[PDB]
Amino acid sequence: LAKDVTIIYTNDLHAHVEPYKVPWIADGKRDIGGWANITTLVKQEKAKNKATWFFDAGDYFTGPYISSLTKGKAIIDIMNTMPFDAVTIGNHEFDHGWDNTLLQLSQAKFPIVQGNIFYQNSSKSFWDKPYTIIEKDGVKIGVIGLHGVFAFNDTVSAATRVGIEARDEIKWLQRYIDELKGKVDLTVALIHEGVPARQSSMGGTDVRRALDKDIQTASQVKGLDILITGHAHVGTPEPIKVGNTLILSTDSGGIDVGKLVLDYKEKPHNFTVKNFELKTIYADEWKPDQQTKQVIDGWNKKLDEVVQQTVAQSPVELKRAYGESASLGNLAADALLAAAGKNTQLALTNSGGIRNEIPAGAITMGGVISTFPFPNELVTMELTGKQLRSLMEHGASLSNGVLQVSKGLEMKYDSSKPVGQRVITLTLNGKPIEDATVYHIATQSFLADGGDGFTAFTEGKARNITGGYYVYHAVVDYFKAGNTITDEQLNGMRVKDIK
Ligand SMILES: O=c1ccn([C@@H]2O[C@H](CO)[C@@H](O)[C@H]2O)c(=O)[nH]1
Ligand SMILES: [Cl-]
Ligand SMILES: [Fe+3]
Ligand SMILES: [Mn+2]
Repeated sequence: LAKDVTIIYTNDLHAHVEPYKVPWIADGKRDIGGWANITTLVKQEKAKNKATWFFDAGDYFTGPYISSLTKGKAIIDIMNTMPFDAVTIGNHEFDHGWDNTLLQLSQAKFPIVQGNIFYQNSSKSFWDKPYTIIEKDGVKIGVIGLHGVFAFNDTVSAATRVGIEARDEIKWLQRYIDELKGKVDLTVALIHEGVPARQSSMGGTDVRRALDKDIQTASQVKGLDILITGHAHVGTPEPIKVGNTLILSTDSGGIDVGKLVLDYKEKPHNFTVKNFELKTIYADEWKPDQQTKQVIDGWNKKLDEVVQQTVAQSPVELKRAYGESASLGNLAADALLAAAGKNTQLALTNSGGIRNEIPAGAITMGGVISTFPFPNELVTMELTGKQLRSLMEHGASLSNGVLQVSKGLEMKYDSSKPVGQRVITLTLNGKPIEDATVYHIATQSFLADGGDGFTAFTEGKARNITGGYYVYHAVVDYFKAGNTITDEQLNGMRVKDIK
């Protein structure tokens, strides 16, 4: 009666539907990922072994323009061609508003689980299905979907979650564990939680990211067999054992896919790990599933006319960094400053909002959208020097990366100092920022409402928001207005760790 039970999982796929280059993998010279390749991988596993499940821990939206320009519709369409047994809902599924979340995810032909997001001051749940039971070859797996409260408040834009909220994930996890006890062979939780992923062209040396939250979660509940996590984009080359729970994750974007083979016996109810592999997907090692590819191709054809348009050019690949300035952040802040105009003195934008490199050569509308994919609207406001400095300290804490800043603003911090005391110098046009002085600043609506823990933005006065005018429009308009990429945008270390 002993049975091979196989769990295959992804997380944080982020709309990377086609194979793509990653600067820190084979020096950006080898295609990785591709959802059509992942489909072949899973179909082949499911053909070999009946008791095979495919799960995803959220954040399949947001990234390459195919997601943003369709508000995620194309992503659900493509996912409908893939053999998912269950997924949960990550923060990025909310990027186009929670009404859009309901609208698009209603179209999914695979099960979606989410049991701890509620209407505020209500017992009513946001999603209809907190968990579900998926049985294959006499083996029943109960799968629970949850979002960390901290991560929900930290990374869902304020404007897209008005009137909804995540609630104590630990309380709901134990409740659902207890509700499933005696009804299933194995209990799995898909939990979207923790610190946000680093957004960087440099990979792992650019701000440490770990899975401490998930270890905490596992150690706070009893009776959970597997915790699949997403949100931090930190893969687990071996399962992390906490008590009797295995914690599993991937590096995100379809770079790798996890595969856990268990030996299971229902009679003496026991599972033991038989084999685990976190497999790097190299496009040239896989035949893409033709149906998945066809749906992707049909969507690209629809979008081509809009995205193909040339908006600029760059002599070099434009890069991003999470702990310091990089060219894409310098350009985005300069574009925001340019678009705000008038008396604006400086612009700030978040490192986590910059999602891809822009390759060298002709820059197209699609490339700009893939890099700056958020409906985050231009906001101008007045902040004191003291408030600006508090924002800089929050950035230097590296919990959510540093702010990227406009030309003229320079910030130096020391990451070896205690959080709260890391800013060394902060100057605008060579003069120190002064506590009581009032500065005219530009940013966007995600930061303006306190996104990423940047709370002092919410104290800004004389606030003005431009509806429908996003970071990517500002960037496009920057090149339309005559401006080009400058050497100081390319090499200027406006924000720098002097550790
Ligand atoms: O509207 C949004 C929502 C999220 N994010 C970014 O996405 C990261 C999570 O992947 C967050 O830390 C934040 O920087 C934005 O930039 N804008
Ligand atoms: Cl969390
Ligand atoms: Fe996330
Ligand atoms: Mn993610």
